[PDB]
Amino acid sequence: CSLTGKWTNDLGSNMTIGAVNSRGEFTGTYITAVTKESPLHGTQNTITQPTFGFTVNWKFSESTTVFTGQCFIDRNGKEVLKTMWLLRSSVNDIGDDWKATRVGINIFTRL
Amino acid sequence: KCSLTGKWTNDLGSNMTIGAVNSRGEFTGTYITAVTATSNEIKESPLHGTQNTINKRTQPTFGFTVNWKFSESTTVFTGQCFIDRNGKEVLKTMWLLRSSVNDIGDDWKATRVGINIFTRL
Amino acid sequence: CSLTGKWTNDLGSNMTIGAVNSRGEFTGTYITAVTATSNEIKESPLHGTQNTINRTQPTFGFTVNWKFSESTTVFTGQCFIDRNGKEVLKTMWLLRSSVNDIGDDWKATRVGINIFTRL
Amino acid sequence: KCSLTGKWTNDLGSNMTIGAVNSRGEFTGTYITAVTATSNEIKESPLHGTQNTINKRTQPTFGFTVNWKFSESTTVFTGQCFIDRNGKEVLKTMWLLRSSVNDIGDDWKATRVGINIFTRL
Ligand SMILES: *[C@@H]1O[C@H](CO)[C@@H](O[C@@H]2O[C@H](CO)[C@@H](O)[C@H](O)[C@H]2NC(C)=O)[C@H](O)[C@H]1NC(C)=O
Ligand SMILES: CC1(C)CC(NC(=O)CCCCC[C@@H]2SC[C@@H]3NC(=O)N[C@@H]32)CC(C)(C)N1O
Ligand SMILES: CC1(C)CC(NC(=O)CCCCC[C@@H]2SC[C@@H]3NC(=O)N[C@@H]32)CC(C)(C)N1O
Ligand SMILES: CC1(C)CC(NC(=O)CCCCC[C@@H]2SC[C@@H]3NC(=O)N[C@@H]32)CC(C)(C)N1O
Ligand SMILES: CC1(C)CC(NC(=O)CCCCC[C@@H]2SC[C@@H]3NC(=O)N[C@@H]32)CC(C)(C)N1O
Ligand SMILES: *[C@@H]1O[C@H](CO)[C@@H](O)[C@H](O)[C@H]1NC(C)=O
Ligand SMILES: *[C@@H]1O[C@H](CO)[C@@H](O)[C@H](O)[C@H]1NC(C)=O
Ligand SMILES: *[C@@H]1O[C@H](CO)[C@@H](O)[C@H](O)[C@H]1NC(C)=O
Ligand code: NA
Ligand code: NA
Ligand code: NA
Ligand code: NA
Ligand SMILES: [Zn+2]
Ligand SMILES: [Zn+2]
Ligand SMILES: [Zn+2]
Ligand SMILES: [Zn+2]
Repeated sequence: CSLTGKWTNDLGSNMTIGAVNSRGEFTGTYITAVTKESPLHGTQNTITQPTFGFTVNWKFSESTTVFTGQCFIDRNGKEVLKTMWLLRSSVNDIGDDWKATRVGINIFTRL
Repeated sequence: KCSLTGKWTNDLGSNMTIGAVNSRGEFTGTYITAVTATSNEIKESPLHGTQNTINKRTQPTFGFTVNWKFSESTTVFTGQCFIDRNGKEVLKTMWLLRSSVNDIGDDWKATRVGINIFTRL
Repeated sequence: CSLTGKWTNDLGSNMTIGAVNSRGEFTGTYITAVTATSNEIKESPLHGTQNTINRTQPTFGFTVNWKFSESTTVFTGQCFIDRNGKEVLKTMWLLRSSVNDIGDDWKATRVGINIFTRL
Repeated sequence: KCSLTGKWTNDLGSNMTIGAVNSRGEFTGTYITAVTATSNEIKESPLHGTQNTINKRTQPTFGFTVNWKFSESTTVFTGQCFIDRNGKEVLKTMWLLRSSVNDIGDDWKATRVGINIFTRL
């Protein structure tokens, strides 16, 4: 169960994760189906079914999304990425901060 | 302007140091949490994240991952670099703390959520 | 898309939502299919309200008062209709664990989703 | 010893009043939000929740829904009643704000999250 490869989630978004170095660091591109491509950066815990997390630095909005989850192996043997994300929006005054963070899930399978 | 480069501390007492943010918003840093839950020892862990460059906002959004060096878990933060009314820089963040579970059926319980406020140290 | 009825979620949990009165208030029971405690699962009550402002697909929220654990879970979502006319309860929940000292609060809340269909 | 009955105020400046908590831990009350993002005039809204009764812990957990009367949204709070070193009662809570979207395809963006700290008013 390694994050490298092409992934697709329930919303139809695509994700491509490059190589994961010894420290667990990886890069990739994120193709969002709902709102376009944007780079992503994250690391995977090193110490089989590891936990991971990455940031998606969007290039068509001021927002930032972070994903985190675990690489599982289904009963049938397929790799499944079960993750949750926080989508931070850009507010002007810090008084509007209470409404800036959304939350949700995404399930990825090998594209 | 509010830049993440610097040394920060949050309401739990954890300390965070963020290096330089390059022309694309990518940065790296270390995280020294004040709290834990594992049987192992607390250790300065690396963090990798990015800062939004769209419009070069003076209060941009950001998000980074903390790859813990003593726990099997992973934590992701995201928030906004804010400038107070007095003029002090403050980070308003929310984090997800993914736990490691061997059963994919145990996945429903492997994600904690919380907040964190950061100021310069 | 009324909440009244019996529902089942992706985790295999069942919940029966009684009648929703004029103000949107409703009561019911929740039979969770999963737990990590050592205690035996036990049907627990739920109390929640439904938004009446204006709808075909209203937003709602309800608390589950667990009777076998010291914790508390709250759900909130929207009643949707599919392309095949099927009712779906898309929800997210916050699971509050009981901690000893307020200092241990940071690690007390879990988060997740649950999709419901009529049983 | 830490009961939710009484009038509370949060870090945002909002106020709520929690009536009586019965044997089963059920309770109702009122919530007057201090902030909002709709131009509709903020209108006092009812709330329904329940307190955990297992073991009658001095610091129980709780949750309640707030049925907004001036918006199509719903917010759920869950937390714990604490007694700090000083002796004051505090409510540590996290909330989900479910927005009303038209189609089920917009559902992914209909739930916000945050915290609130309440102290007796
Ligand atoms: C939710 O309800 C369904 C149906 O009412 C339950 O399904 C039954 O589960 C038992 C347990 O193994 C089986 O022996 C029955 O054959 C099932 N019946 C049907 C019609 O499927 C289900 O167990 C309930 N879930 C929980 C957690 O109680
Ligand atoms: C709510 C919304 C639309 C959020 C902001 N969206 C964007 O900027 C588009 C880029 C992010 C969308 C991808 C998310 S990310 C998690 C989820 N998982 C997945 O695969 N796609 C989705 C824009 C503003 C703030 C204006 N509004 O508010
Ligand atoms: C044991 C297990 C599964 C793992 C725990 N991981 C740790 O102990 C590593 C220490 C770093 C975490 C610090 C968090 S990170 C966000 C917040 N902000 C801050 O500064 N500290 C806290 C976690 C849990 C409780 C899930 N359990 O217990
Ligand atoms: C830490 C842990 C394992 C988690 C919590 N476990 C419980 O609360 C007991 C089981 C009842 C909760 C059912 C949830 S609710 C959302 C999800 N959706 C669904 O259908 N079931 C699940 C708290 C404590 C600390 C007791 N334990 O220990
Ligand atoms: C504008 C719209 C569609 C509706 C908004 N609904 C409202 O205006 C109704 C009242 C808001 C409740 C106040 C929250 S509740 C948790 C927190 N604790 C507290 O005391 N206040 C805040 C919501 C948003 C802006 C998301 N969307 O966009
Ligand atoms: C994802 O990849 C598949 C296969 O290449 C393609 O059919 C689909 O259109 C892609 N979706 C997006 C949003 O790029
Ligand atoms: C953070 O730094 C300050 C000053 O350098 C120090 O007093 C404090 O103990 C540090 N906290 C942690 C958790 O390392
Ligand atoms: C909450 O109560 C205080 C106490 O007087 C009051 O000043 C404040 O206006 C109240 N909040 C709102 C939103 O009315
Ligand atoms: Na504003
Ligand atoms: Na298990
Ligand atoms: Na403690
Ligand atoms: Na739409
Ligand atoms: Zn990059
Ligand atoms: Zn690294
Ligand atoms: Zn009850
Ligand atoms: Zn009511």
